[PDB]
Amino acid sequence: AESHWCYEVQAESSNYPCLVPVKWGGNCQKDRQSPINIVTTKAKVDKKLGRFFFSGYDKKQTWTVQNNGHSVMMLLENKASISGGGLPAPYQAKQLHLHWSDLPYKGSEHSLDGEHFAMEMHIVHEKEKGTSDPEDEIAVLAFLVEAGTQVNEGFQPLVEALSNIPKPEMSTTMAESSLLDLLPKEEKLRHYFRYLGSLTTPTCDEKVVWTVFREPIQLHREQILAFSQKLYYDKEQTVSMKDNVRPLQQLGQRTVIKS
Ligand SMILES: NCc1ccc(S(N)(=O)=O)cc1
Ligand SMILES: [Zn+2]
Repeated sequence: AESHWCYEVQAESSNYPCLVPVKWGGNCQKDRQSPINIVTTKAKVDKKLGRFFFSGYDKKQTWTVQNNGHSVMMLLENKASISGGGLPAPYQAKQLHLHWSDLPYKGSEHSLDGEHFAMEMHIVHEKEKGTSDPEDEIAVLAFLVEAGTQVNEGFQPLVEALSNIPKPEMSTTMAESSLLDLLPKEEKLRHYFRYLGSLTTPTCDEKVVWTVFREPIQLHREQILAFSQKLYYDKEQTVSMKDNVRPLQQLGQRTVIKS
């Protein structure tokens, strides 16, 4: 640890030294890492990957959202959970965050068939374990965001909040909203890809069961741009928050499956 981890854009846009992704520590240099490219036609169908059950996702709340220095993060505080989805247990929702750029063809961490989307939203959940840490301790739901001209009304509480948390360690309260307001129609979430991997920031622990849904969220270009326009990596506000994306990792001998 000669300096704090950063994204490539941070090193490029500031003179202050920081560790770019290819130099990250902890478990980041191991071999079941994320994100990956998914060749959709090569992922095998597994019949056991059934529909998800969301609990607490329809409920209107006033979520707390904060700039943690490398993303914007809603604190979910177990107020929601998931089961199904071919998962081994229910998982409790901890936080929701995003990764983005300011060009429509980049911003996502994963790629489908070599295409990056304009953003990627991660909902982070924790395993309800039994008595017998594991490979699937964390379930992250990943949604790709496609830029367009459709105004997503569901996103507007989040987008309006961004103005209030431009600097790291700032928090605010969003207007009344549900998690489903942020997602595609539930019927469209039957198609997803599944693999085992890591967290995409240090320490990059290899304890994540990944789900990447095929159906993108549609967001207006300018709702996407609001992220890089309103947020900063630093209190000095010298580097607009964008390209908070880990580069693609090698699948190696792992297998990707789909519903
Ligand atoms: N702060 C721990 C943490 C949680 C979630 C991720 S991610 N990008 O979903 O893989 C990374 C780090
Ligand atoms: Zn993430």
